[PDB]
Amino acid sequence: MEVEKEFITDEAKELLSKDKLIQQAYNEVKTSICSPIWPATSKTFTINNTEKNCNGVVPIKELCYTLLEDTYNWYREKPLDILKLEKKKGGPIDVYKEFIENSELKRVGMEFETGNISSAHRSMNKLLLGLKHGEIDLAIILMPIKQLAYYLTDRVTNFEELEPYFELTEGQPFIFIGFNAEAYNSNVPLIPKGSDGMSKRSIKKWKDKVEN
Amino acid sequence: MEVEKEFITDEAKELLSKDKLIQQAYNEVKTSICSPIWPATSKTFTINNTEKNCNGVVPIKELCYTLLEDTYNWYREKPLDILKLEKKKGGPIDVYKEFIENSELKRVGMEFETGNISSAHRSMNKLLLGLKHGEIDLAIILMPIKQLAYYLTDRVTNFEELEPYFELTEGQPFIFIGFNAEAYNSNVPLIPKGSDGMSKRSIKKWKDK
DNA sequence: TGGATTCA
DNA sequence: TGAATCCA
Repeated sequence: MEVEKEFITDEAKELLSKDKLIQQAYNEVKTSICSPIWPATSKTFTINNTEKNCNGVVPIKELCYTLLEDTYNWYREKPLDILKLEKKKGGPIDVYKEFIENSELKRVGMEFETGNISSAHRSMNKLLLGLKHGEIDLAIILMPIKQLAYYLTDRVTNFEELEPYFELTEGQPFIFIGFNAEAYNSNVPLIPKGSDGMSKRSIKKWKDKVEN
Repeated sequence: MEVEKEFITDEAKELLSKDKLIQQAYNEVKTSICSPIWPATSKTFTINNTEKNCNGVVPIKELCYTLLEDTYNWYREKPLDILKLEKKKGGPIDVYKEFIENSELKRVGMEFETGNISSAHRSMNKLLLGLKHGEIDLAIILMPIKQLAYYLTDRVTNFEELEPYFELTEGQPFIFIGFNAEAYNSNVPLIPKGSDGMSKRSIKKWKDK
């Protein structure tokens, strides 16, 4: 996969240049979203473009999150965590990385949007409140760009659709990343739809192919 | 209907105290959300409380917007307006009031939330972007409070659910209003569910002016 | 399109 | 409470 669009607030540009551990976290997110390949035996990501909305997107999110957790030591909130935390402000931020950059504890929060545009507004606001409350020091949102979203689940959020609203994050360190497949064609399998599309074992096998 | 909860940003408080026409627009919204009665023969609003999620809420919004346009001259975006005004912003602000004052044109925009909490976040951000772009000078959001929402459509946005996020509006003139029924009991019919569980005719009859 | 409803 | 289907 490739990162074809990206927006970084001035505050995040500043933070990234002066904070090595925050920059490292950002680089790990970039590596995790660019790592996906398809088919699993390929070295690039080709999306099946047979017809509109023919592929699922959650499996890609699952792969991205597992890579961050298993390979880069990020923490992904588990169902048991979500159950005990979400009572007042909704579920917690999907995944994050934490580190003591001595004198203080810092955290980078990230969310991969696989829902509709309204859910993306909620995700951006969840991250913004986290920044305002000092719970995270940098927020990152990942989304497929429009060209790719055309072949993903109906009504899924795409980079360009949330873009008019990126300015609501000015003043805070926020980064939006838009990804795309390296190729489009009908000679590859469809990414399974439903959240159950790929089991917890298929994701592991795929991750294994991605890493070696 | 009654207003039981309300949050007004410091900037909105300031604006309301110094701008009479903006204060008037705000008073019209409050009057319009307090106007609803139920059943149509009562002077009060009693919501049927016999079963969780048993009533619709869209009809209340329909009534509220109609009162603002009809009685107070607000403008509510029509299907044809929405059809031509959408690119990457996601549809115009539901209703607004415009007026000339002190060498500048001012507008107040409002949205009544009848969708799920994610849609309320989108609505708040729509309004915030309008404020930031200078297209409106005051934003207002109406929502039923949690007690009432229990008896309205499953998953509808309620005041307390969005409240933790009101602070994302500080620095901008924004107002959030939480409304409630005056009474709860079984001796009233259910409010129909859906964009038209209650016809345009019925809403016309269901006035209270 | 959005609103609603029901199944997973 | 997200996903997919269906109609006011």
